Amino acid sequence: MKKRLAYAIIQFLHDQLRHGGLSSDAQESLEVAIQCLETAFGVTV
Amino acid sequence: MKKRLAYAIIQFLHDQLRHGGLSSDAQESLEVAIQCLETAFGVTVEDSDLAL
Ligand SMILES: [Cl-]
Repeated sequence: MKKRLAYAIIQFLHDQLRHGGLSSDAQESLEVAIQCLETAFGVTV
Repeated sequence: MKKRLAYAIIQFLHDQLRHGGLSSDAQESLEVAIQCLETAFGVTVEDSDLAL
């Protein structure tokens, strides 16, 4: 498992929610993706 | 998010699903995360019929 790269991506995606200015529909899917990724890689932000 | 980066990210995740040594639970979560990112960022890698 490439844990550090996955963790970097998880941090980046969290930031997209807070500073990324995405659309509502993209935000809904992204929120789900982040929850799933934290389970997949065993690391949270 | 830049489309090029989104694509690279999803490709990395697909590779982790096949080679990351994740638990069964983690693999399922990863498969769903892929669906979600494809929808969120408007690019496809795995293209599952399951993606909503
Ligand atoms: Cl496959």
